[PDB]
Amino acid sequence: ADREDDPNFFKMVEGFFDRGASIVEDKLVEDLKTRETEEQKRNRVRGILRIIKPCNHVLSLSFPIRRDDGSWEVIEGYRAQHSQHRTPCKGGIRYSTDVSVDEVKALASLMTYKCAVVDVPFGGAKAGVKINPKNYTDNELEKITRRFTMELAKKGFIGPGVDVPAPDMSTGEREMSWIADTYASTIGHYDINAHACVTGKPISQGGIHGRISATGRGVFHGIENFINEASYMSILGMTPGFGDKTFAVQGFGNVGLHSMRYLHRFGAKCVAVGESDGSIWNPDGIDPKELEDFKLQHGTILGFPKAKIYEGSILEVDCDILIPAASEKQLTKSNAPRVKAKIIAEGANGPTTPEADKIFLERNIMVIPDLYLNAGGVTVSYFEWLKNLNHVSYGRLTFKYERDSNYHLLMSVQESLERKFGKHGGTIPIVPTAEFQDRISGASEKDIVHSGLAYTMERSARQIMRTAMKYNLGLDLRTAAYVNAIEKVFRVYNE
Amino acid sequence: ADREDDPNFFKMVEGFFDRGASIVEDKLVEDLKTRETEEQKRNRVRGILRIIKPCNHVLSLSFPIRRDDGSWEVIEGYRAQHSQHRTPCKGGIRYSTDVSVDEVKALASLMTYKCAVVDVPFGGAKAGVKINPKNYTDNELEKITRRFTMELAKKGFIGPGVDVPAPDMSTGEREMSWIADTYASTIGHYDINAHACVTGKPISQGGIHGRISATGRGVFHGIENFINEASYMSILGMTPGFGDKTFAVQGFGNVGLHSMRYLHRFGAKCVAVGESDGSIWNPDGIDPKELEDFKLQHGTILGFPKAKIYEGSILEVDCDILIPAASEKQLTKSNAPRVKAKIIAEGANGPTTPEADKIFLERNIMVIPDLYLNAGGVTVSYFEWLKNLNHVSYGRLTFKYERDSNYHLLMSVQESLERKFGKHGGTIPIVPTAEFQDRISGASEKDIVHSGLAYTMERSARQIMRTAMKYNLGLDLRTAAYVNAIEKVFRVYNEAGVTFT
Amino acid sequence: ADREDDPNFFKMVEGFFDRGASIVEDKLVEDLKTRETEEQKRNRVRGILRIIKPCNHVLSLSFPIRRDDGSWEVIEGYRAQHSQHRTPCKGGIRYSTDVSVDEVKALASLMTYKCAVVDVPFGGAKAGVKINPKNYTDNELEKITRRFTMELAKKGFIGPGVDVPAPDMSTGEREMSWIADTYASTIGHYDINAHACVTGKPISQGGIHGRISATGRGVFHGIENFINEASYMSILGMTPGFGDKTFAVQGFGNVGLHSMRYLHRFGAKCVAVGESDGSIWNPDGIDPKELEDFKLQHGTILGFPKAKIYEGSILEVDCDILIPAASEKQLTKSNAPRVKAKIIAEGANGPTTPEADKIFLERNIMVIPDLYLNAGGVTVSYFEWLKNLNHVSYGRLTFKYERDSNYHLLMSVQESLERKFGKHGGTIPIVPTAEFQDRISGASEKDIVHSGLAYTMERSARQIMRTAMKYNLGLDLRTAAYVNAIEKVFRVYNE
Amino acid sequence: ADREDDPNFFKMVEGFFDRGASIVEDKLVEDLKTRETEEQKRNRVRGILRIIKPCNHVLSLSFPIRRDDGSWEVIEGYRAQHSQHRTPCKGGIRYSTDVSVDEVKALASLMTYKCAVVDVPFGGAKAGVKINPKNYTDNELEKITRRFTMELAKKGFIGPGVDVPAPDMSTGEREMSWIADTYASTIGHYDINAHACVTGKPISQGGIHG
Ligand SMILES: NC(=O)C1=CN([C@@H]2O[C@H](COP(=O)(O)OP(=O)(O)OC[C@H]3O[C@@H](n4cnc5c(N)ncnc54)[C@H](OP(=O)(O)O)[C@@H]3O)[C@@H](O)[C@H]2O)C=CC1
Ligand SMILES: NC(=O)C1=CN([C@@H]2O[C@H](COP(=O)(O)OP(=O)(O)OC[C@H]3O[C@@H](n4cnc5c(N)ncnc54)[C@H](OP(=O)(O)O)[C@@H]3O)[C@@H](O)[C@H]2O)C=CC1
Ligand SMILES: NC(=O)C1=CN([C@@H]2O[C@H](COP(=O)(O)OP(=O)(O)OC[C@H]3O[C@@H](n4cnc5c(N)ncnc54)[C@H](OP(=O)(O)O)[C@@H]3O)[C@@H](O)[C@H]2O)C=CC1
Ligand SMILES: Nc1nc2c(ncn2[C@@H]2O[C@H](COP(=O)(O)OP(=O)(O)OP(=O)(O)O)[C@@H](O)[C@H]2O)c(=O)[nH]1
Ligand SMILES: Nc1nc2c(ncn2[C@@H]2O[C@H](COP(=O)(O)OP(=O)(O)OP(=O)(O)O)[C@@H](O)[C@H]2O)c(=O)[nH]1
Ligand SMILES: Nc1nc2c(ncn2[C@@H]2O[C@H](COP(=O)(O)OP(=O)(O)OP(=O)(O)O)[C@@H](O)[C@H]2O)c(=O)[nH]1
Ligand SMILES: Nc1nc2c(ncn2[C@@H]2O[C@H](COP(=O)(O)OP(=O)(O)OP(=O)(O)O)[C@@H](O)[C@H]2O)c(=O)[nH]1
Ligand SMILES: N[C@@H](CCC(=O)O)C(=O)O
Ligand SMILES: N[C@@H](CCC(=O)O)C(=O)O
Ligand SMILES: N[C@@H](CCC(=O)O)C(=O)O
Ligand SMILES: N[C@@H](CCC(=O)O)C(=O)O
Ligand SMILES: [Zn+2]
Ligand SMILES: [Zn+2]
Ligand SMILES: [Zn+2]
Ligand SMILES: [Zn+2]
Ligand SMILES: [Zn+2]
Ligand SMILES: [Zn+2]
Ligand SMILES: [Zn+2]
Ligand SMILES: [Zn+2]
Repeated sequence: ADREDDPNFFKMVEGFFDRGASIVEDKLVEDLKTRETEEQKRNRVRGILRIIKPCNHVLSLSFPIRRDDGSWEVIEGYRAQHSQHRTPCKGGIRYSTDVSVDEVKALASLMTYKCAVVDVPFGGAKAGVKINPKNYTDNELEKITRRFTMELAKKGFIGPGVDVPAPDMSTGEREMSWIADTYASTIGHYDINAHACVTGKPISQGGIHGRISATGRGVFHGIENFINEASYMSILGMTPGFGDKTFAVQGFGNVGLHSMRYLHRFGAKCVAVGESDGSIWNPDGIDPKELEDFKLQHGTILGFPKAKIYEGSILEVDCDILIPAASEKQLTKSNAPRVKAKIIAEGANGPTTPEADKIFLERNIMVIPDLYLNAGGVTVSYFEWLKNLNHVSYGRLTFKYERDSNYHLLMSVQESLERKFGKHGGTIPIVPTAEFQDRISGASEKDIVHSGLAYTMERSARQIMRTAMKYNLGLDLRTAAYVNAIEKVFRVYNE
Repeated sequence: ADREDDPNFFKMVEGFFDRGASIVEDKLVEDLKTRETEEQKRNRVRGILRIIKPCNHVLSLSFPIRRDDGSWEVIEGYRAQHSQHRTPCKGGIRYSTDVSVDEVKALASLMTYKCAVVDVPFGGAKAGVKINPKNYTDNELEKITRRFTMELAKKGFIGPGVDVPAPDMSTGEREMSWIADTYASTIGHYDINAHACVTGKPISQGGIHGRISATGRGVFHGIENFINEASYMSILGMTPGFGDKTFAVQGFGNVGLHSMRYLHRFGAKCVAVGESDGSIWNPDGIDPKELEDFKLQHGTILGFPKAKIYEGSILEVDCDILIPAASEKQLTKSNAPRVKAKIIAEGANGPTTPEADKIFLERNIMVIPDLYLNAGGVTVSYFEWLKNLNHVSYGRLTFKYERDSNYHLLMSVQESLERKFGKHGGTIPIVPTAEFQDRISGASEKDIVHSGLAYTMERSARQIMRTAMKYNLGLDLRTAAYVNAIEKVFRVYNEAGVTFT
Repeated sequence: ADREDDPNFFKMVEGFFDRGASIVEDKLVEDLKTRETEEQKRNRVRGILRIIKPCNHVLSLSFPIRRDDGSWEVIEGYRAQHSQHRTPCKGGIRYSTDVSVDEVKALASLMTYKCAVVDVPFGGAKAGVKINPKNYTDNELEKITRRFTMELAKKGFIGPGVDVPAPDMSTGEREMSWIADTYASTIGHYDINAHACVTGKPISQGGIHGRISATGRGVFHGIENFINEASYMSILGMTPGFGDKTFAVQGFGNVGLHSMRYLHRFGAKCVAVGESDGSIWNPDGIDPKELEDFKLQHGTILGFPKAKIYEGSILEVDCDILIPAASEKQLTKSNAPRVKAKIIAEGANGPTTPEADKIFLERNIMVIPDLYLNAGGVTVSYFEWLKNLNHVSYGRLTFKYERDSNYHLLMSVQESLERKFGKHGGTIPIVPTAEFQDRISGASEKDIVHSGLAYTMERSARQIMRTAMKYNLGLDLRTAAYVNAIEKVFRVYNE
Repeated sequence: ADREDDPNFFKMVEGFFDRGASIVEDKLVEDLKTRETEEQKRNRVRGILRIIKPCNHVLSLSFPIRRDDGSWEVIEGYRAQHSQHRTPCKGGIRYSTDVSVDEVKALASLMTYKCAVVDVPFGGAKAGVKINPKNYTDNELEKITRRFTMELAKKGFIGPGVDVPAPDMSTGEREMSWIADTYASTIGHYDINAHACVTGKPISQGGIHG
C-alpha cells in the first residue's frame, strides 16, 4: 500500500537494477576483452544491460468460469517471463486482487536476479490471477486453477522445460497439485517430465521435503550469516548470534510462519506477528506452534491468548529484526524513519521501496534484500524440479552402499591402528560419532534440502559481503546483490 | 489520438457492442428456450455477452535486435486474440508507434465482430510492433519482423489452425512474405499448411488475387449497396448511384488508394486525399493513378501538380463520402460537427469515436460502420487461407470440363430445337453471349475473389438493412451490424449445450 | 487349471485388495484431515478405494501376422494399465494362451500394488499376447512383438514416460531388445529416452547388470529377510537362516532359476525342480549350474542325471520352502491341504488362490506374497530405466576422484597420528582393509544393482512385518502387503 | 593434402578398421555362441562389420548466405552420421576448404571408434562447411553457422537426443554458442534439454570446465 510511496513495482525493481548496474559498469567494461575497444564496449555493456531489464514475454488471460451458483464470471490472469538466459523459467502463481500485469512483471524480474544471486539456473517468471480466493468455493478455486493452467499450457507459459511455476500468496500445495494434474492429464500425457511442470507440489504428487517451509528456512540462514558476522555487527551496534535478538514478522503465510519457526528455534524471540486484519504482540514471546494452532483453529491470529492485540504498524515494532513476509511496498519513505529495527530481513518480494532503502542506509538499518533472503524458495523449488527430473528419491540407490563403505573405511583405520599397537593398544574400536552415525548412509532428500540450502545461502552471502566490501557499499546489501546478479547474467549475454 | 475526445479504443468498441447487445437482449432471450425460463434466461444471455467482450489472450513481447550500426535496441510488440468461438483467430500486424496493448485489444475485438457480420468463420486477433518503420532499414525491419514471428510462433500466436496474421498499417506483402518464410522455416517445416499461417502474402508465396486491393474493393461494394438503397438515399437527402457523387479519403496506403481507385472507376469524383504530413485537394478531381505514380516517386502526395495542398483537416472537406482509411479515432466530438460529408465510409479500423458517432446520427450523416465496410480484407484473407488449405488455384481442375459441359449443354438446346423446327427453322446456332463466353470455363481464382466478395458484402448489407429496419435503427448502421455480430456469435456460445464445466 | 477353485483372476486379486482395505479403512479415515468429518470421511475413503480397484485402461488388440509359410493369422493381445497415480505404468509382457483380458487385468493390478510395496514410482500395467511362443519361429516371434510394440506405441500403451513394459513369462532380453528397437526406430526416433521405453533390455542395448537375475535374487533376499526373523521362524517352528533348509521350485525360468541359484549359494538345498511337463526330485541336492547346463542342452529337466522323475504335484513335495515360479492359481483349495512346506515364497505372480490362502493361514504356513517377494523385478527394472535416463554408467566420472579422496583421507589419519606420536609410534601406516579396498573407488553399477536391490527388499520386508504385528495378522503377510500398497496408493489420491 | 601418398580419407580409416577387424574376427566368431554356429557365424560377423563401416546417414547441404557486401553466396556443407549403435551421434563441425563428404564421412567414422576406445556412449558423426574462415567476417560466420544449424535440425542432424556436435578446426566456443542458440530458439523451444544439442559451448552457455 502507501499512497505517497507507491512506485510502479516494475520500475522500482528496475531502479534497484540500474543502481547495481552502474557500480559494475566499469568492472563489466574492463572484463569484456572485445577488440573494438574504448567506449564501443561501454555501449555494449549498457546495450546488454538494456535487454536484461525488460521482460521477454507476458501473457494476459481472460477466461470464463461457471461459478457454483450457476452464473458465468470472467477471470483475468497474467503470466510474465522475464528471462530465458536460463531455461526453463521459474516463478510463483499468486491469487490476489492486486495482481496487475505490472506487479507480475516486477515479480518475474525479481525472480531472474534472485536466481542469479543464488546460482539457480532459471530465468525469472511469475503469474497472477485477479481473484480474492476467500470469495470462491473450493470447487470454484479448482476450476479457476485448471482452466488457467490450460490457458498457460496452450500458449506455452508452463511446462517442465519452458516455465515451471510454483507457489506464492494464497496458493500452496493444493493448487500446484491441480496445476500439475491438468498439465499432465492433457498437454503432458506423454512427457516423462509432466510433473516437473510445476513445483511446490504435495510430496505425494512429486513434491520435495520442506519446500513449504524452505523460504522461511532460507530467511533464517540468510539472517544468520550476517548476524554472525562481526564486521557488520560492529557497524550495526548489536551482539552477534541469535541469542539476544527479538524480531517481528509481517504476514503469517508460508514464508511468514516458517521464518518465525526457524528464528524462534535458534534463540530469537518473536514478539509480534501481523496479518491483513491486525497484529498481535507480547515482548515475552509468541510461540509459533501455539499461534499456528490457534490460527488454523480460528482463521485469525487476532484474539490469540498469549499476546495482546497491537494497535499500529507492526513494521514499526520495537525489535532487532523486522521481517516483511507479506506483499510488496510496505516499508516506504512514509514509515521508514520510524521502523525501530536494526536489521530488515526482506522475506517478502520487494517489500521495501527504494525511497525507504535510502532512509534505512543513512539510518544505518541493514536491509538483507529479498534478492538473497527468500531465494530459499527457488533453491528448494530447483531441488524439487531436479527431483522430478531424476525420478529418484535422493539416497535410494546409495544408502546401503554408503553405509557399508563408511563402515569398512572406519574399519580400515581400526585394523591399521591395531596392526601397529599390537596389544599395548589392544583392540581399538573406531566408531561413528553419533552425528556421523546419522550421516553414515549418505545424504537423504531431506539432508540435501537442508544442507544444499545452507551451502547456497552462505556461498551467496559471502560473495554479497565480498562485493559490498570491494565497492564500499557498506550496508547497501541490495546493491552488492544486483551487482552480483548483473555480473552473472551479463556474463551469459556477452559470452 | 485526439485529446478532449480520446476514448480508450478497447472500451470504446465495447460500447459499440454493448449498444447492440441491448437492442438484441430481448430477442436472444426469446429465442433461447432454456427450460430454466424467466430471467435466469436473461442473465445467461447477459453472462454469455460478458464472455464475448474481453479478449481471451494477449501476448506482449520485448525482444532485442542488433541494429545495423551494431547497437542493440529493444523492440516491443503485442498480439491479442479476442475469441476462439471460431478458429483460427484472424487479424493483422500493425507497425506504428501508436501500438499499445489496448489498441491491439480493440483491433482484435473489432475483427471478431467484423467476421461475424460477413460470415467469415474466424475469431478475432491483431498484432502490433511499436516501431516507426520509416526509421529502420529494410534489413532491420526484416530482422525485426522475423524475430516477432519467432516470438509469436513459440507462444502459439501464429499458426494456420491457431491464428493467421495479415497486413495492417505499415506492413504488407513484404512483411507477410517474411512472416510466412520464417514460420514455415522453423515451427512449420513439416506443416502441410505452413503457408496458410498468414494472409496478405504475395501471390507468388501463397497470396491470392487482389488481396492488396480487396479491402478497398470491399469498401466499394459496401458503399454501393447503400448509396443505391433508395430508402436510405431518401432520408439522407441524396440521389441513388455513384453518378454525381464526390468523396475524400483519409490515407493513401492499402485501404485509401484502392477505395479511391474503385469509387473513381464507378463514377464518383475524388476531391481530396490525406496522409500524415498533409492533404491535397481539387473539386474537379484527382486521378488515382497519377496520384499513386506521383507518390511512388516522391514519397509524399504533397506537391502533386494536379491538386492544391489543402490547409485543414481532410475530414472536413466538402464532399458526399468521407472515407476514413487511416488510423483510428480520427473523427471525434471535436471534429464531428464539421464534416460536410453526408456518408462516412469507415474503411479504416475504428476511425469514428462513439461521441462523433452520436453527432453524425443526430446530424443525419450515415456512417457505414467498420464492422461491415472494411470486411473486404478478411473475406479475401479468408479466401487466401482457403486457397492455401486446398493447394489448388480455383478452377485448375474443372476449367476444361466446364467449358466442354457448357458447350454440350447449349448443343442440346440447339439439336432439340432443330428437331422440332425441321427446316422452316433450319440450323439454329445457340452460342454463348460475349459475357457467358468469359464465364464458360467456370470461375477462375479472380472470379471467385470478385464474385465471392460481392456476394458477401451484398448479403451482409441487406442483413444489416433488414435488422436496422426491424429494430427501427434508421441510420444506426453500426449497431445493426453489431446486433448481427452478436446474434451470430451468441448463437455459437448458446447451442454449445454448455461451454465448459 | 483347477476344476473346482478357479476364481476369476481379477476378482481373486480384488479379494486380496478388499481384504487389506477393511483392515486400514479405520486407519485411512482417522488420518484424513477432512473438515467434513463423520462417515463422509469413511465414504470418500471407500470411494477412492473404489477408484483404485478397477484398471484405468485396457487395450484389446487384433492384428494380423503373415506366418513364415505365408498364411494370414490374427493375433490377439491385451495391455491393461491399472493405475497412473505414478507415471509411467510398468509391467511385463506375457506370451501365453492363458492371456485373457481378465488375466492381464489382474496382473496389471498386481503390478501397481507390487511397486507400492517396494517404493518403485510406477503405476502398474501388464500385457499379454495369446500365443504359444513354442509354436512360432524366431522370425514370427519378431514380427509379432514388433507389431505389438507398434500397436502399443500408437495407442499410448508404451513410452518411457507413459508405460514401460518389461519381461514376464515367455518373454525376455531378446523380446525387450525388439520392443526397445521398434519403439526407438519409429515413434521415439527423436526421444532422448527412446531406449528407456522398455526394461529387460540386453546390457549392450541399455540393460542393467543382473536384471535377468534380479527377480529371484530378490526372492532370495525376501525369503532371507523372513527366514532370519526369529519371531516368524518361532511361530513357524523352524530354525533361523538358510543353513539347514530345503526348497522346491515350480518353474525353472527367469524367476525359478536364479531364485534357485541364490538360495543354493547361501546354504539351502534345492530338492525339487518342476516345469510344465513334469518335475524332478532329489533330497540330497540339485545343483543349479548342473541343471542349467542339462536344461540348456536338452530343453527339459526331466531325466536330469542327478535326480528322479518325480510323479506327483511338485507343490506337495516335502521341503521347507515351496517356491511357485510359474503361472497363477497353482496352489488352490484342492491341494493347499497337502502342501507340506512351511514357507511358500511366491516368486510367481498370483500363484496362490484365496481359498488356498485361507487353508495355508490356518495350517500355519507362511506364504511370503508375490506383491513383495517378486518385486526384485521392477526394482531392478527401475534401476535400468534410470540408467537409461541418466545416460552414464554408474561411477564412470567419480572412480578416480574417489580413489584419491580416500587415500588422502586415510593419509590424513596417518599424518595426524604421526604428528602426535613422533617416534613413539614411528611410521603409522593406515591402509584400506581388503573390503574397503574393493569399495575404494565408489560404487560401480553392479554395486548399486546389488546393494540397491538388497536395501529395497530389507526395507520393504520390514514395513510388511511392522504392519502385520500392528494389525495382528501373524502369517497373513499378504494382507500386510496390500495394506501397505493400499496405504501408499491412497494418499496419492489427494485431489 | 600431399602428393603421391594421399589416400581417400574415408578408405584410409576403413583401412585401419579392416586391419583391427581381422585381429578380432576369430575372437568375435569364438565369442558369438549362436546355435547355428559354423561359418554361418564367420559371415554373420562379416555382415555386422559390413554395416558398421559405412556411415548410416550423410546430409549434403547447399544453402545461401547474404555476404556483408550484400551479395549472395551458396555455401556448401555436410554432416555425416556414422553409427546410431548409440544415440545420440557425436562429432564436431569443421570450417575448412578441405571439407568434402569423404573427409567428413571419415572424421565421422573416426568418431564412433574414438568414442568406443574411451567408452563414450555415442555413435560417431562429423560435419564440415567448405569455407575458409579467414575470408569471412564474424557476422558472416554467425550467419553461416546458424543457417547451417537450422538445416541440420529440420532434417534430424542435430538434437540432444538424435545428434550432438562440437568444435573442430576453425570452430570453437563462439560457433558452439551460436548453434546452441539457434536450435534452442527455433526447433527446441519446448525441449528441456535443448542446450544439450551441441558440446564445446562457452562455460556460461552450458559448457564445461577445461
Ligand atoms: N515460496 C514463496 O512462497 C516465496 C514467497 N515470497 C514472497 O513472500 C511473500 C508472502 O508469500 P506467502 O507468505 O507465501 O503468502 P501467503 O498467502 O502464504 O500468506 C501471506 C500472509 O501475508 C498476509 N498479508 C498480505 N499482505 C498484507 C498486508 N499488506 N498487511 C498485513 N498482512 C498482509 C496475509 O494475511 P490474510 O491471509 O489475512 O490476507 C497472509 O497471512 C510474497 O510477497 C511472496 O512473493 C518470496 C520468496 C518465496
Ligand atoms: N486489410 C487491410 O489492410 C485492412 C485495413 N483496415 C484499416 O484501414 C486502416 C489503414 O489500413 P492501411 O491502409 O493498410 O495502412 P497503410 O499502412 O496502408 O497506410 C495507410 C495511410 O494512412 C496514412 N495516415 C496514418 N496516420 C494518419 C493520420 N493521423 N492522418 C492522416 N493520414 C494518416 C498513412 O500516411 P503516412 O504514410 O504519411 O503515415 C498512409 O498513407 C487501418 O485502420 C487498418 O486497420 C481495414 C480493413 C482491412
Ligand atoms: N521379471 C520377471 O520375469 C518376473 C516374473 N514374475 C512372475 O513369475 C512367473 C514366471 O516368471 P518367468 O520365470 O519370467 O516365466 P518363464 O517364461 O521364465 O518360465 C517360467 C517357468 O514356469 C514353468 N511353467 C509354466 N507354466 C507351468 C505350469 N502350468 N506348471 C508348471 N510349470 C510351469 C515353465 O516351464 P514350461 O517351459 O514347461 O512352461 C518355466 O520353467 C510369472 O508369474 C511371472 O509373472 C514375477 C516378477 C518378475
Ligand atoms: N506448520 C508446521 N510445519 C512444520 C512443523 N514441524 C515441521 N514442519 C515442517 O513440515 C515439514 C515436516 O517436518 P519434519 O518431517 O519434522 O522435517 P524437518 O526438516 O526435521 O522439520 P524442520 O527442521 O523443523 O523444518 C518440514 O518441512 C518442516 O519444516 C509444525 O509444527 N508446523
Ligand atoms: N497499387 C495499384 N494496384 C493496382 C493497379 N492496377 C491494378 N492493381 C491491382 O493489382 C491486381 C492486379 O491487377 P489486375 O490483374 O488488373 O486485376 P483486376 O481484378 O482486373 O484489377 P482491378 O479490377 O482494377 O482491381 C489487382 O488487385 C488490382 O487491384 C494500380 O495501378 N496500382
Ligand atoms: N542364467 C544364468 N545366469 C548367470 C549364471 N552365472 C551368473 N549369472 C548371472 O549373470 C549375471 C552376470 O554375472 P557376473 O558378472 O558374474 O555378476 P555377479 O553380480 O557376480 O552375479 P552373481 O553370481 O549372481 O553374484 C549375474 O546376474 C549372474 O547372476 C549362470 O550360470 N546362468
Ligand atoms: N590458452 C590458455 N588457456 C589457459 C591458460 N591458463 C589456463 N587456461 C585454461 O583455462 C581453463 C581454466 O583454467 P584454470 O582456471 O587455470 O584451471 P585449470 O583446471 O587448472 O586449467 P589448467 O591450467 O590447464 O590445468 C583450463 O582449460 C586451462 O587449460 C593460458 O594461459 N592460456
Ligand atoms: N515466487 C517465489 C519463488 C517461487 C518458485 O519459483 O519456487 C519467489 O518470489 O521467490
Ligand atoms: N488489418 C485488417 C486485416 C484483415 C485480415 O487480413 O485478416 C483488418 O483489420 O481487417
Ligand atoms: N512382470 C514383472 C515386471 C517387472 C518389470 O517391470 O521389469 C513383475 O511382475 O514384476
Ligand atoms: N571433433 C573432436 C571432438 C568431437 C566432440 O567433442 O564431439 C574429435 O575429433 O574428437
Ligand atoms: Zn484460451
Ligand atoms: Zn526440513
Ligand atoms: Zn522469446
Ligand atoms: Zn481483382
Ligand atoms: Zn492398429
Ligand atoms: Zn549381480
Ligand atoms: Zn532447408
Ligand atoms: Zn582444467
